[PDB]
Amino acid sequence: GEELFTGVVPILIELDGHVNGHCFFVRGEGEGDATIGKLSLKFIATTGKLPVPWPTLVTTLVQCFSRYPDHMKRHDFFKSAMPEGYVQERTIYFKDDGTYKTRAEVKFEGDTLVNRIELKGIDFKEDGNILGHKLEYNFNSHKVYITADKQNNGIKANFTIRHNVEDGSVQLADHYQQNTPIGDDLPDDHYLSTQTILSKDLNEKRDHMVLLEYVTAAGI
Amino acid sequence: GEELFTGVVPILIELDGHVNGHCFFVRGEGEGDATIGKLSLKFIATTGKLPVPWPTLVTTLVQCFSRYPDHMKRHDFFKSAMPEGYVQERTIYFKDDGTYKTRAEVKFEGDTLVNRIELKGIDFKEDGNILGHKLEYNFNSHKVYITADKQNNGIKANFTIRHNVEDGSVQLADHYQQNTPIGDGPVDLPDDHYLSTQTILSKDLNEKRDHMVLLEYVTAAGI
Ligand SMILES: [Cu+2]
Repeated sequence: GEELFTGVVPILIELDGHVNGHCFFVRGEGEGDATIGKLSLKFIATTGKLPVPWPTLVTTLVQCFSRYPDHMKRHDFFKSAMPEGYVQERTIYFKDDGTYKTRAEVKFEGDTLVNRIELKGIDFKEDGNILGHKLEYNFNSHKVYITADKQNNGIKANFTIRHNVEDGSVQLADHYQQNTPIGDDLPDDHYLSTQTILSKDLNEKRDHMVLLEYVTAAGI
Repeated sequence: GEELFTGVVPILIELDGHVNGHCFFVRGEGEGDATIGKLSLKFIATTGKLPVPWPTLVTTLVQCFSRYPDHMKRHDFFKSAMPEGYVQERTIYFKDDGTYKTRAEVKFEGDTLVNRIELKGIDFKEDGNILGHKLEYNFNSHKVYITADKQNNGIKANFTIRHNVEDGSVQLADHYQQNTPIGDGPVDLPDDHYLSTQTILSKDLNEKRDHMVLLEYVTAAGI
């Protein structure tokens, strides 16, 4: 499993999104390097202007690329669910606002690691921070708290994303997560420490997101 | 199973459609009466103007509501799955044109019978009859040939839809179908028969969204 992440691996991400009657498709390409815990990705909305802000889709759009330092390798479930992969499901509750529900399969298809997702968004207020496009084009650092789910031969994860709002206020987004292996390890409690920059290609006419991200595992 | 169709039952239909990079959502509501084999439905495209003609979605958008006459009740698989429901999968090949692949779950959610579908459309020619919106706003009668698929505890079905085209020609659409029960309970596996179908497509004159009003009569025969 780990053997497949020694060095740079090409990435493909695909998202099916349906939110309050509005539909979108997002394709992402780039590279991941799990030895340094770095992702470099460009995402394009093939269906035109997104009906939701790009930052709300960051956590949905490969943890497999988190850097697990040598003393924590035995706690890296994401790797070793390779090459068959794992199913990542989440419910994301936006405080005072609407909810995303997601399902995804992360796996190898040849040399490329692929993340295919379906996203359903419900009960979002018109003129809220999400449908109103009131979220700043940035992202903050978080701790992703991971625990083992022995009964589903996998893991649960809990976190709160902090979305900055043009207002000066903050939009919270409580993430509840589950991962189960597709094919035939289970960690003690730890967390992933995350950092992310969102930018734009200045020559790109389509609605898009350039993303650089660093993630490393800690807490043992 | 059959017990649940004695009266008028409210219907909900939902379609996820992805065709040649386009994407759309269709919500449908109305009523079905299986005693007379009648559907009355209104469909709305919540995502704007559909990238494909409404008639191409008709077969994808509740055969449990077919009328099975008393002498054929033991051959009605669709109702015997219920209320737990069945999975309806199809491949639809359009002659000289691109194909749909569909998957759907038909089941009860409370009193409402619900049909939730995913549709993938591939290899459709731009300025063909489908992407070019060249199909007349109507629908024809067909025979849906049903056979038993004992090995999947369900049924296969085959038929060809005839879509009239504005030029006077016809666009054929070969349907290949499979149904399997969602539940573990027993179901009726039928001897070969067919469903006879008739359908009218109309518009609500007060509806500004892209939509389809549909009235349909279907009865089972051929024993
Ligand atoms: Cu979709």
